[PDB]
Amino acid sequence: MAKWVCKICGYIYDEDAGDPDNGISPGTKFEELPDDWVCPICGAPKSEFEKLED
Ligand SMILES: [Fe+2]
Repeated sequence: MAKWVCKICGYIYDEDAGDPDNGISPGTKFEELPDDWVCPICGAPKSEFEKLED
């Protein structure tokens, strides 16, 4: 699946990894993250992520 970078801090939201410590199972697409999910490192909103693809 896809990876996304937090443009603030460099955390990678890896869709294959999810974010289970914060309620997100492995395999959850970025679009499906709740609107108020934030970067688990720096707290940035979803708007601050960029998908790592051309
Ligand atoms: Fe971040």
